[PDB]
Amino acid sequence: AARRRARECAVQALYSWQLSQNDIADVEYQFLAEQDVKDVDVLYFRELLAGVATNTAYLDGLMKPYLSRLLEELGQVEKAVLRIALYELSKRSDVPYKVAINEAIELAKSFGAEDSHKFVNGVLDKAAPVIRPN
RNA sequence: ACUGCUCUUUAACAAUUUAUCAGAUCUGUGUGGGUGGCGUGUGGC
Repeated sequence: AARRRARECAVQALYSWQLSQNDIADVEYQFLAEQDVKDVDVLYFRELLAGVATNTAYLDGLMKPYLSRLLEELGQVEKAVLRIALYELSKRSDVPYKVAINEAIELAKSFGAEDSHKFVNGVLDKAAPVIRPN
């Protein structure tokens, strides 16, 4: 509940920067000093903000075609949760396929449009050939 | 050291009972506008 609830708090900073176009350092400083968030472990916050590496844009380019909803109309909350759900095993692979998938779908279940997690899980079929440690 | 192991492919609708044949006017800035109340005292006649 310390590394688990970590991601459901850094998705906030991710979306925040995405709307603000600031630096990730700015948004992380403001998020931490904004509310004392202990559901995230500080180092896992550091890892999730390192989850703004260029490869993240890359995991947007791979799963681009087989998206049941187009890129230039997807919700920013969906953009962030998608980046995280694909990055869970881009390099980190802290937990295997099912664990990280369920993590992304549930700990971000309370942010979508009542159905978004369905289609993000459905696009996760295109996530298979890059999430190899099944 | 010893919770976590895919939930399966982005919204799921309101308007609704006679009656219809759709069926004259865009003027101002002519003109003025832009000491006193009371008390008391003093005198006078």
